[PDB]
Amino acid sequence: FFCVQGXANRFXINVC
Repeated sequence: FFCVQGXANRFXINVC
């Protein structure tokens, strides 16, 4: 449930 930007992540895409 980790979303840096509207769910952009691109690195954690989960929790990072």
